[PDB]
Amino acid sequence: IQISGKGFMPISIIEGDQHIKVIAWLPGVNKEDIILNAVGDTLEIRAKRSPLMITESERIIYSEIPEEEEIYRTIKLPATVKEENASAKFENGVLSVILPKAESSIKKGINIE
Amino acid sequence: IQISGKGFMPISIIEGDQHIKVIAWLPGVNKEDIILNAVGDTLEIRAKRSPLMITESERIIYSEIPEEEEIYRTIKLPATVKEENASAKFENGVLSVILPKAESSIKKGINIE
Amino acid sequence: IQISGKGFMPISIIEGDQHIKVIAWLPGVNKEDIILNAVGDTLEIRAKRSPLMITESERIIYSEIPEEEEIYRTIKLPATVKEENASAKFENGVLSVILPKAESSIKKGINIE
Amino acid sequence: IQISGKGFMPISIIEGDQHIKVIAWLPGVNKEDIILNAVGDTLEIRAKRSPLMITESERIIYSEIPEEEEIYRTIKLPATVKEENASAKFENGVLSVILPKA
Amino acid sequence: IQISGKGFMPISIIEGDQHIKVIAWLPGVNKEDIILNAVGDTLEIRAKRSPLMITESERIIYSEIPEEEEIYRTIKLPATVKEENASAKFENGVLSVILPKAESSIKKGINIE
Amino acid sequence: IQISGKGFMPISIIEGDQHIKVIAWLPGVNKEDIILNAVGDTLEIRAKRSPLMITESERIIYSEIPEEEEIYRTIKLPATVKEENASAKFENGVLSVILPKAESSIKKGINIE
Repeated sequence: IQISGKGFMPISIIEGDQHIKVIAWLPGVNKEDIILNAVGDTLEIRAKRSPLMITESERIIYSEIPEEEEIYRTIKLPATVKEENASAKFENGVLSVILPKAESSIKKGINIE
Repeated sequence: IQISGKGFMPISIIEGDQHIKVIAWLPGVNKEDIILNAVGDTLEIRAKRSPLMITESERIIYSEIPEEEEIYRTIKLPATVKEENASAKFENGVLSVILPKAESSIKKGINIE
Repeated sequence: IQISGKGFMPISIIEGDQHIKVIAWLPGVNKEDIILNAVGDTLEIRAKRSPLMITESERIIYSEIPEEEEIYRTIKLPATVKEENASAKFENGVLSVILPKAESSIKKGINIE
Repeated sequence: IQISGKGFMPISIIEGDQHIKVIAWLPGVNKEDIILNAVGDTLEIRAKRSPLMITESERIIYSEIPEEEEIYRTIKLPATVKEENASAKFENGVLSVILPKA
Repeated sequence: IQISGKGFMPISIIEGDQHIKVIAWLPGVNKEDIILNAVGDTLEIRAKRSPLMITESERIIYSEIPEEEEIYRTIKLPATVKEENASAKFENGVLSVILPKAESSIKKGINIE
Repeated sequence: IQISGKGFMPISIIEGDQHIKVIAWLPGVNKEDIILNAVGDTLEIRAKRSPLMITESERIIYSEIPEEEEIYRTIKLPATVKEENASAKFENGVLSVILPKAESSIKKGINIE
């Protein structure tokens, strides 16, 4: 597999026998500012959060949180997933996207003596 | 100032003339599993998120997200704030706490004599 | 991608999400002296040039124009494309081919609002 | 002879006993977007290839072809030619020009 | 080829003219705790050994045997095999897998002229 | 291309427009001790030469020739070859095998506008 993008964005890939549950923390991002796309065995994520606005009377004295907004990731899945039958959920800034496996190896397996 | 605690939890301190706005990303943490306590000129927040549950049929293959649950911080504010008149907002795993500065903490402008 | 072609290659690869396009210059080559072959995600091109000759009566000052009696290209496309839906156009010594993406690279991603 | 201009435009000057046939590959340029001028013993070829414009949905991922539009040359012929009795041919982006010697 | 998994599990790949015999040591593993899944030109083994049970009076003073239970591998076969017509044997903690080669994988003989 | 094997066995690949004549010095190898097998776009030849026997009165004092007998080379040709129409020649310890290219001989044709 290969990951590509820009911006701090940890992701967790949970493979299954019928899907590949993927988790990714996206705090501060609205529900609509997420353009999610996918096809075959590759995932295309798009996201963006508004900048840290401050009033003229306010002032930033110490902040370790990044500031860049445009952030995305492009993962190349090993097998194909049914994008048409896929779903996703975004709660508490946590994007949980399900990728049902497509014409995957049936992995029927072999009988062992 | 001095920050102390455990885990991963970036925080941004936005000082103001009448209040101290603070931002902290708490993704995957339930709104109820957040203990907000403070008094005088010190802040302490304790948060915890449920473990990444996976079905027995599932299996993790690649996850960069940390796993430790119990995480908190202990910020030592420079001046005094009005905790009784404070507020907090937890949206998209983004805790926005407002700490109005105390009346005695504001710069007593005696002007020229 | 990887491309080896002995003939001069002033070539382009114009990726279109609805359908991929490709533009290269073969001035002086006839429409019949071109063999277009494509399948899956690979392109095979075979053309000619007929190198210039100098008459004994003529006193050719020089010949800056370079050409190979037999030119060729072998491009490995990144994604699949419909060989049957491909459309070749050879005008002004320029072969402008449009190889639609396999299934028009329509893709499919969740909205999550 | 002397060649002067801009861009990439190989030219082949085929001299003869009664004419000076010249060849020049001009792919992508239209037959009308070629201003051919000549007089005495000097040549001037002014051309321009349309830009590699793409639709808003399209995108360029790999193209070694140049991008400049306006291109021309200025060949100083050795002897005099009959510009009034000159002609040219533009087929397959190949501008085949003939100049009967004076 | 590439092998990937976790734990201790030596494997030996025995190529043949009509099959790809593979050997694998799974000591201490029951016959039922082995899900052997093969399709096309790949292999996977889902194994797990029970924990070393000890009586309350017993104590472990020296053991070089690993402790982790979850163990598996992912072998990438060079050619394709007929998994539907494949077999395997597991005797004395030795997994003997029989992988008949596919019709397209068999190499044709050439007589030396 | 990719060469793989064991021992010392220089090989020279002579590609052609209709075949890929290959040369390989196999001194001391009998004509019968040559296993020629190929299919698609790959070649494998297993050769072996008996050890230099010596009489009890003889003695080896200096020999830079290797000793291992089983030697072979598995080459992955860049294109497909018609193994059914292959030929081989072994003269002066030089195995010359002419393999007619299958893809090159078959060729392809598509309409262009």
